[PDB]
Amino acid sequence: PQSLGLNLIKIQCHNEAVYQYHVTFSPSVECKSMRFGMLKDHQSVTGNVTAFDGSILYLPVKLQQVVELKSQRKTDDAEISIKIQLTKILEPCSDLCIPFYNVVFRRVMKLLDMKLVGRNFYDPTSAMVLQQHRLQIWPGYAASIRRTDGGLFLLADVSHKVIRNDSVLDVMHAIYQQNKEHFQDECSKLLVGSIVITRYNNRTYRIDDVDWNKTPKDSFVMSDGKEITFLEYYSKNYGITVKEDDQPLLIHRPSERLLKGEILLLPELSFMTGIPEKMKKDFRAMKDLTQQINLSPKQHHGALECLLQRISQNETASNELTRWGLSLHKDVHKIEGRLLPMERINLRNTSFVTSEDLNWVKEVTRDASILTIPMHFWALFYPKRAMDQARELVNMLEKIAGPIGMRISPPAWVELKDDRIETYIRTIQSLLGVEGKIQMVVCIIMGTRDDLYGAIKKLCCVQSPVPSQVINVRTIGQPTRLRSVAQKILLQMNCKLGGELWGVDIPLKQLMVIGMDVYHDPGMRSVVGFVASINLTLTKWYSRVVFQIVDSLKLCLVGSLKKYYEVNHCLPEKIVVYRDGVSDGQLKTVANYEIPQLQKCFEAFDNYHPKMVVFVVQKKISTNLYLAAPDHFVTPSPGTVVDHTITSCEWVDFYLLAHHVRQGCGIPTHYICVLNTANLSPDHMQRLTFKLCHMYWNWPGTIRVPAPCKYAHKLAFLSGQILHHEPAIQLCGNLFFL
RNA sequence: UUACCAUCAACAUGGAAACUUGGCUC
RNA sequence: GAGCCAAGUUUCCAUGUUGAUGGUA
Ligand SMILES: [Mn+2]
Repeated sequence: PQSLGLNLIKIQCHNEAVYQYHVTFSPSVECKSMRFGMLKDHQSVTGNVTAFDGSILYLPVKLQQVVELKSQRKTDDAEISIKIQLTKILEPCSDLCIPFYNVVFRRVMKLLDMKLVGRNFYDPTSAMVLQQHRLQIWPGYAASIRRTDGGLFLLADVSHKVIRNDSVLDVMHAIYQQNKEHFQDECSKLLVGSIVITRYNNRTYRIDDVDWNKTPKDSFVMSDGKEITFLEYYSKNYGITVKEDDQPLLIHRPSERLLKGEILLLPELSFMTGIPEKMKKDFRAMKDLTQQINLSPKQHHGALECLLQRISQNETASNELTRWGLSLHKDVHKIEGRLLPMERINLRNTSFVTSEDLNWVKEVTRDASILTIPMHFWALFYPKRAMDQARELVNMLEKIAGPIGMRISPPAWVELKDDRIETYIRTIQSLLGVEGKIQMVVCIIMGTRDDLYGAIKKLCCVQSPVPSQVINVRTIGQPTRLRSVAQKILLQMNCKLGGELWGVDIPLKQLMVIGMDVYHDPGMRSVVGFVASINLTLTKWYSRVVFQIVDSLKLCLVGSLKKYYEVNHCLPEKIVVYRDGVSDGQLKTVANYEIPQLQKCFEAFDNYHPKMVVFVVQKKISTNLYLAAPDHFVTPSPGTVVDHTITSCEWVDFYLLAHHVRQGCGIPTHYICVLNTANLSPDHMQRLTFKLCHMYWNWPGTIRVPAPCKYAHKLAFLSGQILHHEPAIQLCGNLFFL
């Protein structure tokens, strides 16, 4: 196993006797802080300890059903009436009590002089300020109380908040200091697209438009029905005095249709959130940023321990915790994971087991691949700017062709007179028109060019179906960084040409491993990519996408079963399904609706009635793991499984760290088995997941997700932004999308 | 677009609970 | 009074994607 530390962060044991009230303010105050001040002033009637969210409140004592209080606003001496209802009891301290738990612990963070930014709390006393880009990088913790199989935990990981130490108003002031002619247009271009955050209610808004005619001295109407000015609004509610009465106003017109009336924002107390573009190019600034932000497991655990010491040091936060019956542990939680054995990577004439690094970038380019096709009559499309460089590749391509036992002829020498996209398209079309037996088509470009990749995959997956390869000069012009890159280039070449690269021994007989990916960037239509194994060694993968109603994946399953029929000759046995991640709260929509809708598609086939295991694969995980080495906390070894205590209560799931981590702490991947009709054991199912983590052929090593999952992700990525079309059926038997 | 991995920044979606609004039904 | 549906607000979150900067081959 692995004696890791941390896992889900320390146990936070709680208490009972909560009561849920809905405080109505007449007139309604729109400020959380001043409403909290009124309900702390009224502690004679509402009791010593209150948990207030802004509109919904929690007390440890049962009041009466209707409570009317006469409070005074601390700004204009406005006599307002507080209307305390009595809604819920919340006796058993179930999942219903979790938002109240997060409310009291968020105030526990708040009165430690930690600012609330986004969903997290950050410490300004730990300031790391860069005056070169006038910003502060000040750290904090992303705290949230959750419930898992081990019980009630508080998850907090080290989040660093990039606060530009200059308001949005100060940003336009600085721009006006720089440019005083076209200040408005460039300020609008900078602000639109990246958000601002209002710090009086920590709320983030996208700058849809900026109104320079609108002024805070002008008056607007609330949703309640009162005509008030912005100086008056902020002064009576939030207590903010507007310094400069000539600001613009930021409008955040929301998405779809009151809801979509408008939202108006003041630049004075809204701040920028993003990394400056001047900071990105600066090598020393980014060196400081990624030396102080990618914390080691030692530094991450030390920051969490410093948070624990700060909480135990301040008497007010601890007093709040015990007066609400909460308690934080002395240190973080300690359980043990499990290290899976390394899997033997198989080639033609030999196979090798792997060491702790789980990388085979040098163990591959000594032995021949299991099936490489006789690569002949291929072409190389290059421009003259990479001329000599490109010639070198061809030479070392032969110097790699021998080691991996793959026969390569001198290709076509095709020139690209210009780097235009349609020039590439027409020269590949001319090459395919002249000779119809061209196997592979490879182009070379300058810089990250997404539209060239789009049209190359357009032509080589839709119009004229041929395997293709795209090469960039950002890396290929490096002398010492060339051999290990050309190795992976030739491996991808053999992969997309239909030749089977390295395999892993799959211990399950006659299975159809399926991965799907629902790609929806907004714009473009949502597309489900679908990759299904059609062999016993799982080396060739059938592919198909659909365009969406998401339950109707149409003929994907029956086409996969038809090609498995045509290849394996009337012996289908098993189906293993790997779906993309969905919010918890979309697991039932996946579980009890979509799967016993696609399981009825098997009736189209002649009385099959198969087995089926459906996963939900969740990748972005804010839970961190550190190995508790006898000196300190180090990076966990690849192949680590946490199948308990940090997983969901309702379902069967596990977290797998299946990759080499050199920077910071790794992200384990969450796999939730929503269907297990084939009666897979957890050990066999996660070993199959790790086996497919080995199976990804575009990286000579293991990855965090299974190979069909990343195959479907690349395929749906293609059909979303790179194709906008179903791929041609000729290439669907190959891994053309790598 | 040779890849993989970290960490920041950001959007969209969904769940749950209160309140409000509008509809049907005892 | 009372059950259900739809939408919005406020709290809590959850997941996916995007861009960026690094590390390594
Ligand atoms: Mn995906």
